[PDB]
Amino acid sequence: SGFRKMAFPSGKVEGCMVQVTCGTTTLNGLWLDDVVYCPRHVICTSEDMFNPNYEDLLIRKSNHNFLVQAGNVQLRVIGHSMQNCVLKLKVDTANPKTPKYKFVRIQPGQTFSVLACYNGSPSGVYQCAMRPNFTIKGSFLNGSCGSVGFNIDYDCVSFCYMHHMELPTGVHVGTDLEGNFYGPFVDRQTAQAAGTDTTITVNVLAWLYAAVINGDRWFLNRFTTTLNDFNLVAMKYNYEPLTQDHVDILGPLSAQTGIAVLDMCASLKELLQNGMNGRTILGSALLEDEFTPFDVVRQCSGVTF
Amino acid sequence: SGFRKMAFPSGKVEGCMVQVTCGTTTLNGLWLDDVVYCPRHVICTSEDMFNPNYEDLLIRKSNHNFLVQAGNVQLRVIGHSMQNCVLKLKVDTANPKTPKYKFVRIQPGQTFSVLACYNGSPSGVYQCAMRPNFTIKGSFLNGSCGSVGFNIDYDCVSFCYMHHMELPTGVHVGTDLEGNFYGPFVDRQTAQAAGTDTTITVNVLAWLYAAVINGDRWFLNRFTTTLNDFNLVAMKYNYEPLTQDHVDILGPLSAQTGIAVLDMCASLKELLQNGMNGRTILGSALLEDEFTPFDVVRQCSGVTF
Ligand SMILES: *C(=N)[C@H](C[C@@H]1CCNC1=O)NC(=O)[C@@H]1[C@@H]2[C@H](CN1C(=O)[C@@H](NC(=O)C(F)(F)F)C(C)(C)C)C2(C)C
Ligand SMILES: *C(=N)[C@H](C[C@@H]1CCNC1=O)NC(=O)[C@@H]1[C@@H]2[C@H](CN1C(=O)[C@@H](NC(=O)C(F)(F)F)C(C)(C)C)C2(C)C
Repeated sequence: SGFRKMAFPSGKVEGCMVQVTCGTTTLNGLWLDDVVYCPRHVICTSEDMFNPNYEDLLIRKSNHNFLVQAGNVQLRVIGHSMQNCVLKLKVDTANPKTPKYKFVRIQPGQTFSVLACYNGSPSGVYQCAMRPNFTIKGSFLNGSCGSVGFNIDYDCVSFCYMHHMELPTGVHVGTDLEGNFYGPFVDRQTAQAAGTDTTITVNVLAWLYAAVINGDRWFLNRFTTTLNDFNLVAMKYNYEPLTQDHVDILGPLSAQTGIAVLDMCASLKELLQNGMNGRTILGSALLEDEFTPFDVVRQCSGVTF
Repeated sequence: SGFRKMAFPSGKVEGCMVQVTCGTTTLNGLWLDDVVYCPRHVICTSEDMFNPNYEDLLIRKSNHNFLVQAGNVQLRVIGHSMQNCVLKLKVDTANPKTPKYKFVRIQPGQTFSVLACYNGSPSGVYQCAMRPNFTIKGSFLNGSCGSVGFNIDYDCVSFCYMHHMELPTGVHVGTDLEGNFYGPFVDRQTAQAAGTDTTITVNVLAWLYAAVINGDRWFLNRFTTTLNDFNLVAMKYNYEPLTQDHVDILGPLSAQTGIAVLDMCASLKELLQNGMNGRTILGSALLEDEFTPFDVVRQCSGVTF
């Protein structure tokens, strides 16, 4: 028992982090087989970053302009290219610690772990959600770019995020590992704002099931609701609509606890309309929306990697 | 910017986890150089655990009764002994992934990361505090015993916790790596309860400094207070007394932000007496007490390992 925000073990990703320096700009890179992936703005000077022409900046660079360090070892760059907002540096050494991996593009509402790095070295690991407005609520400082987000499935690391920028509101934006941004953002230092965020309803419901599994049951009420009537209420409180697909992914938790999904929706509806009256759920006074249904099942059943 | 509950990168500890099986009981072990450390109740059957005589149970065991698996490799046990509540199994192979390490005993209020494991394999990592009542608010299931807690300082892993039991209230208790329990607990399945917990005042203050650093400043008031007058108020709200030692460890944050420690205490005192009026600090509606001053400085300055 107990329920914690839990990150994936980071070791498989730690063995892939390197430092990439171009000129005086140093950022983090991801070394998989004989390729280093990193954010393209490693080739920018401070003055270049307001309206960079990355293609032009890259034309002026040769392989040897990129200093790649893996621990105390310099990796020799033997090729380079740009794919959207990522640079790919081919090196003459394959990473012996490369895990089984794939590159995925995740959807809003899905969670992942971030290994925050500086100078190619890990600082810490935490769990995040891709928000419905395509931001993440991270913790990143200057030099963190190239830090990656990932999930693990048994032995396979699915990389889904590479960090690029911070928005004025303290939230973070980045790309998939093919260098395509999540959301309507561009890697230049110009005025950019995220759209209004919304609460990830299916994840709140998952967390209420986690609460039931841990014996925190006070919020269960005696009612049911229709999916339509629930969604009318959720809409007013800036909750995402609950779809049948969401209902289906809640199926395992619903079967395990014997609480129908639409019955949990009735209990959530009451929490939204009436509040919590100074009570907590799993120790929180606010409803939590950064656990997916899969996260809850994994944590409550002890799934390992 | 941004502030998250952050765990240490777990890879150094992942490379030390193994599975230990004795009879039909399987738990996790920590393999450092040529020694595996694990909880002694691996030698218990289900019936033994209500009033085990561990010395007697261990007399009947030979080296070969302990099956140690590191991945797909069986490690040959060549010696065994018991030190308080930990077994030490000498193996004929040194762990090639052993990090630089030490065993420490931490104090209440200090934080650490937990790598939760089952069958010798990692499930996830999260950050915890040793509570003032010597419990931790973890997430652990049957089979998690032998999972460890740790801090990292540059290249050195300080192991401070090994998991043994869950109390009826959903909280967790365990030992240091010399097998001595934190708190007045014993490893037998009998009625045991933790004392009343208390809020870790110096950590709340650290987190309010984190909030200021991130621009969440609304709670700063115009007043100061004496240490004595603060502690009278804290006492009523079940906050630990703030000592001069605590004031001193808050020094770096105080110097960085230019807010005197006793001035932050005046602001905390107002929050305790008046509440938060539906406002949040760093997104939380409750005051957070599981960041130490060192955690805040590390996260806000980008310290790496
Ligand atoms: C790379 N390490 C940093 C990481 C940022 C810095 C503070 N926290 C982070 O996560 N990335 C940048 O500095 C990028 C980089 C130039 C400007 N920039 C920004 O993050 C800026 N943001 C924006 O311009 C905005 F709002 F549009 F997103 C900054 C104002 C410095 C936070 C490039 C090329 C975009
Ligand atoms: C080892 N893997 C488990 C971990 C527990 C099980 C559920 N969550 C956990 O963290 N350890 C145990 O099962 C230990 C083990 C026998 C009994 N036990 C307990 O944790 C029990 N608790 C207590 O007896 C209490 F309250 F005294 F702490 C249990 C009731 C099963 C949770 C031994 C030898 C103590």
